[PDB]
Amino acid sequence: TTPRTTLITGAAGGIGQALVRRFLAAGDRVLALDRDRAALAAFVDALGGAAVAPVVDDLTDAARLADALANERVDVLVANAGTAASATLRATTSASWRADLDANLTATYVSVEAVLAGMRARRRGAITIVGSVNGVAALGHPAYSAAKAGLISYAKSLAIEYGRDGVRANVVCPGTVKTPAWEARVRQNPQVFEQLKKWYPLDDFATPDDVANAALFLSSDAARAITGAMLPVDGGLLAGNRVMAQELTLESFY
Amino acid sequence: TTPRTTLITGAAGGIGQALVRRFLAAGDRVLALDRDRAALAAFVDALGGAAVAPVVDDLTDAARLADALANERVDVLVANAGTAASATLRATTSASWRADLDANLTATYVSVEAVLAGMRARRRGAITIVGSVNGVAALGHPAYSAAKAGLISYAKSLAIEYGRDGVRANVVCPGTVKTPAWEARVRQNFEQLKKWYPLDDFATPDDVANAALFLSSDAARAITGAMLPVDGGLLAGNRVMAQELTLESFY
Ligand code: NA
Repeated sequence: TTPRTTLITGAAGGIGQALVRRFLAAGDRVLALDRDRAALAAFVDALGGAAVAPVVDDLTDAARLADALANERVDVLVANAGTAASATLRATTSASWRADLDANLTATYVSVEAVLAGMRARRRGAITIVGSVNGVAALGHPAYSAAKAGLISYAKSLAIEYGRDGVRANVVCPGTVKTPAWEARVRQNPQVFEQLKKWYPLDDFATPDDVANAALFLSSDAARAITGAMLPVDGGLLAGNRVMAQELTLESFY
Repeated sequence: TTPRTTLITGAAGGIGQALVRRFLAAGDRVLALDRDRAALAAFVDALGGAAVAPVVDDLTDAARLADALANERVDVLVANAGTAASATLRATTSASWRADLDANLTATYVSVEAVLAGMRARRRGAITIVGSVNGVAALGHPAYSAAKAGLISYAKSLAIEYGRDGVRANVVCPGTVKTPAWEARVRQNFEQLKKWYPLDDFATPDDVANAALFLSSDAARAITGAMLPVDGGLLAGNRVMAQELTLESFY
């Protein structure tokens, strides 16, 4: 008789806002978590009085977060916080390597640990991690990629250990999605997006809404038998390489 | 304005019937294809006048099936036909090996080729293949498993070649499924199988159908070439071995 409660991290970012809007549309109470207080408050204002409550937290302390959530009973975690730092190993430092691991892998561990006890107590929980195709194939951003590969491992570890408690854990792996994370690259090469279309079999990129739709599905009773899964939402990117296939077959693929 | 048309193969089996019911519930006109005419007749009768039409076909002839579909505009194919013959390589013969390849891999090729040209001409199609966890990990039924691994490859080949035509191709991989036949077998005595599954329960036919429906929908319009396990966590690892390696209980 009360709304399902969903905690969504990185809520003020491009995919995060789409996640919040989609789960709100599905009838959830959404706890929108972001480290950026001003950006989060503005998004909450824009939502117009929805069933949303902001949480300002940087995902470095699970016990602090759990205490902040003491009046809530979180049924679903969408673990979406985490951005890439260095784009190549050449550009990577030990510090930026460690920082990408903390922000993209350990932040998710912290998010899970803040809500997992209640899920297990109620024998009901869905953990839906937003990963990346970079966690599966070498495409750049190497510390980020290693962290996102670790998230796939972590989802599977969660799945086998807590499935007996009715908790499911899955990873959605987006390809290129148009978010503010691309602003610097678009300013450097304004044709980056059109040059990228050739790699994608669907000749277009997933949108933030497309990612949110997959997260909603995996978080729902329509996926109650799905756990430990990696679902790419990537316009077909991980299936292969249609640009190389065209060169290999001398037939038109794109 | 007219209903989306979905072709579902192996429609009279446990998973196939759940697929037909789920897609009918979603508003589709469903073409229910099965080799067993009497089973199709019984199923159509049980559906009670829904937007369903039977197709009796054994998936050995793509042209024959395409012509049977000449007055249809199939938008979605759920390729579900195919069962396993031999349980082990010891039990397998060259003939049973080839028969499993034809029934579980080429039958899907035939099903796709019967509808793909129209999907391309209309720039709209979703191909949703029902595979198996056996196509990903070695669990027995070896020719079946090789065929099901081939289906994952075939979906990826479809995805990269026909994405430009607005056609998507994906694979749902079930583990053990609680079909009516399975329930009847279990009622004869199988609880030793639950230990392998993290969710401590098996997928139902409707669970598989829900995944097929999602992948066939606009909510998955950016998903192609994907393998989605509907397996209660079976492919994630091995919680029985994990218990022995960690000396802690996992179930
Ligand atoms: Na292939």
